[PDB]
Amino acid sequence: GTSSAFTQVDNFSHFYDRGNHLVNGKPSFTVDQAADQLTRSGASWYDLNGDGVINLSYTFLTSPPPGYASRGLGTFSSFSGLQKEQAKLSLESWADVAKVTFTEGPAARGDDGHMTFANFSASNGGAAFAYLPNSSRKGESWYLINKDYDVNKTPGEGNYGRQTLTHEIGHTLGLSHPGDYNPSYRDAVYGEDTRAYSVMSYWSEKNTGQVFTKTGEGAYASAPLLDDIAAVQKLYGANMETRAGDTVYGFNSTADRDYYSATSATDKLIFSVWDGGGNDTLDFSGFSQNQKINLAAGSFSDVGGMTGNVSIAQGVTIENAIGGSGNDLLLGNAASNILKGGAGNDIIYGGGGADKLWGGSGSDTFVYREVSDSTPKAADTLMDFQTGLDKIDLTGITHLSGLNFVNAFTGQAGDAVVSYNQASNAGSLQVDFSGHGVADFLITTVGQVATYDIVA
Ligand SMILES: [Ca+2]
Ligand SMILES: [Ca+2]
Ligand SMILES: [Ca+2]
Ligand SMILES: [Ca+2]
Ligand SMILES: [Ca+2]
Ligand SMILES: [Ca+2]
Ligand SMILES: [Ca+2]
Ligand SMILES: [Ca+2]
Repeated sequence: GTSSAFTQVDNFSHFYDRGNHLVNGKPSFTVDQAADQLTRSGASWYDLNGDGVINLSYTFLTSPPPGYASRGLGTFSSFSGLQKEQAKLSLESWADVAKVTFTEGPAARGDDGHMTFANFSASNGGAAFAYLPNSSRKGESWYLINKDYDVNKTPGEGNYGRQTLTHEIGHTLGLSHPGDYNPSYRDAVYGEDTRAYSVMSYWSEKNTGQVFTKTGEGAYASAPLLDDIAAVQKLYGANMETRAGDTVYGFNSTADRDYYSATSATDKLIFSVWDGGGNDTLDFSGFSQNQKINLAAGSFSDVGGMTGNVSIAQGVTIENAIGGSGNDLLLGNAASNILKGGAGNDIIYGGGGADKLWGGSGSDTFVYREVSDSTPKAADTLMDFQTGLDKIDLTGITHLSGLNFVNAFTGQAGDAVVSYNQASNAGSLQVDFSGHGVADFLITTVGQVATYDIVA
């Protein structure tokens, strides 16, 4: 057995596991499998000029292109200023993650490729459509506007008009729909075909249990989500220059993207973090609901009252996380993390590396899963430890076998020594789990630690 605080971190660390099991009766695909599914056509742009990027131009067509009239698309019209502004934000969010660049202008000798954007009015065409880069209509995307369907007239961050642009641009870059697919989620090839994993899915995140809204519509990611990032980087390479300095996501954002910025306790965030380097933070300090924040690359978090709404892209290391006033779980990664629980009763898991952990006010618990979480050459520091209030939980290591508190190691497994260094106001807990007679585990505290602060 273990304590509940360990069970909670363990279950949350595994709650969104992918691969090797069944999800809704379907095979579960890992990010990499889903990225190959999204790229199964093998279509791509080519770096025709060898400059190292796919450099594409695009036009907002102002009149019907040749061939338009025989296509049965009904009345042509051009993008409005709002559609143009939103289209460029969607383009920017693909260019952020992969070595593709987009410059407005007509087709030209130095271009790798050219794209077009326009509206059509015949409902028969669906909400939007686009073509892949190996087609004769490569670059084209098309958007439905008519008396029955106005979603595309008003794209805005978080809404379906905005995701439709990001989705159709995804096709132009070479992305398929997660499946071949009237059609419903029941036709999906793998369980993670929903709008929690890819903007290329049509199926509500409610299929896979995430909660973004009360209805399972209409809050939508504006920018490429975890599987989209991996799929597009597989085709074109990762854009490592993006956000390569220290970056904060969430409240107090320095990411400079509308979909990464929270300003209000009521904001609905749906995003996957792509970040190229530096010492970075997820700052979720502005919310009051209970949160679960996971800093593992590829993992999901339940943010701001929602679940499964924030993730970190494969290949990204995010160092720090700040919770809000709710009762939170904060899980670190293999790097040295700063984890800050804030108000409420929080459970912090540092994982690998020397972490600096802040419980904030309330009764906070610091959770340990492996001896390697906090070792004498790389020990956590519990920066605001409150003796008789906070808990150090070792139960995921001891499985409830307990510790024997001693003044020095005796060669028995489970011997532990807690000391307080008056000179530096530094507590320490050293534990010899193996029983070799020397500490194999060490946590330092700011303030004292007592035997009754330790759960084992
Ligand atoms: Ca090029
Ligand atoms: Ca960064
Ligand atoms: Ca980083
Ligand atoms: Ca908190
Ligand atoms: Ca860590
Ligand atoms: Ca706290
Ligand atoms: Ca505390
Ligand atoms: Ca650690």
